[PDB]
Amino acid sequence: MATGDERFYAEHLMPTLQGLLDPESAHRLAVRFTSLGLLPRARFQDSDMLEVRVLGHKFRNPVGIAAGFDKHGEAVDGLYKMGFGFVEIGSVTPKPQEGNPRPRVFRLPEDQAVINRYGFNSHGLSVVEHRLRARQQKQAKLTEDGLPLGVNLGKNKTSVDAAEDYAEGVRVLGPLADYLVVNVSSPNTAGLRSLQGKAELRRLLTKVLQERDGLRRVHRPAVLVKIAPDLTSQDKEDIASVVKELGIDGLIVTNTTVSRPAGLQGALRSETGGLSGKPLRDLSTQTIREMYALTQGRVPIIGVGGVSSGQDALEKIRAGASLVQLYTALTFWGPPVVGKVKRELEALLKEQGFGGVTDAIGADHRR
Ligand SMILES: Cc1cc2nc3c(=O)[nH]c(=O)nc-3n(C[C@H](O)[C@H](O)[C@H](O)COP(=O)(O)O)c2cc1C
Ligand SMILES: CC(C)=CCC/C(C)=C/CC/C(C)=C/Cc1c(O)c2ccccc2oc1=O
Ligand SMILES: O=C(O)c1cc(=O)[nH]c(=O)[nH]1
Repeated sequence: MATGDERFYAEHLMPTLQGLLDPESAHRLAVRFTSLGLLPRARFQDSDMLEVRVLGHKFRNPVGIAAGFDKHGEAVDGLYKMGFGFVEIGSVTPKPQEGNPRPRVFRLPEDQAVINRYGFNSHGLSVVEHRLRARQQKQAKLTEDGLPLGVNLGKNKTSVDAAEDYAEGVRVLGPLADYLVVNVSSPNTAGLRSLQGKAELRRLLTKVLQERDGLRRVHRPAVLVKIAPDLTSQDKEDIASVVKELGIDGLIVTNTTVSRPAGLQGALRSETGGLSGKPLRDLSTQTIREMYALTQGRVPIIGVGGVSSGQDALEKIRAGASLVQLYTALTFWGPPVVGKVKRELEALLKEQGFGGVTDAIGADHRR
């Protein structure tokens, strides 16, 4: 019966509507429909096995919506209604900006992948601040109930001082967030990924952390850094070193890839931008695995990239992720994928002898 509307969405509704609508229009409609609560509430009730305690919070389940789906904080409540254990909004830039010219998003259905080059289209900090303020106390209760909120920060295209952009984000949205993400891994703003370099990252994160530490206790979020899947071994070593040196609270692993893996079939494979979905999956999992080992398992990781099944989620958890996110799978399978991942993950945890998600975190490293 759950499998179910899964089949209807996956085999008929989503393919048909994707046939009618370009991906950007489709995404806007999805955000709209989700924000209005037009989707029926998720039948799957989260078992205690799926609960995770990390980043100073309880997470009712470990499956979140990745940044980029709700860039401007318009659909947070509808996303919880869809069954996500946590919601991340953004990336948000300090000033509003339009992003790159169209077209800028492409489906690769034969690869179960997407390529995007949005370039941080953002309503800006002020608009998002007011949107989150309008439901701040509702979010306080949701968080207390095991449904935390993350806010992902970006920087403006024309900004001279990257660190000041991130600092402003901490000041404006830090007080409304359970965790903040310093997104230094978008492939679609020139020079951004260079902020992952050791010296630049250290300077940037020192400032971010100083700003965060200046917030009142009740409004003091955890700070995570979101990294690329395309880093050298040296880059990864350096990130791990800075993270430990500064006491960064966690990592989001990974953003989209600028690589184009051998075997892509989609007609649009050579479009510029970040690739997401299935071709990113194991590249992301391996990056999680490496970051977990480099941080001695002491630094919480949110694993993201190509998750569309319980198996995909559990592989990332066993590689070292405390939580996972998805986006691209939602675009192909629709809302039922959320319950699907959770049900399959629970079943696999039981089959592999885990008491719950927490027991599985980093399990591959202890074999
Ligand atoms: C259309 C689109 C827009 C995105 N926008 C953002 C963003 O603004 N900030 C960010 O940190 N990641 C962004 N991402 C990356 C996702 O958060 C995620 O890291 C990546 O897509 C891998 O997950 P997936 O394979 O489940 O989509 C975006 C991805 C897509 C497909
Ligand atoms: C939240 C969700 C996936 C569906 C909500 C309800 C609804 C009526 C969706 C209708 C149409 C549709 C084409 C959604 C898929 C979709 C994309 O194809 C898409 C492609 C690239 C990047 C982001 C995208 O966002 C989407 O939601
Ligand atoms: O806005 C975008 O282009 C974007 C940002 C980001 O962090 N990742 C991505 O794939 N796209």
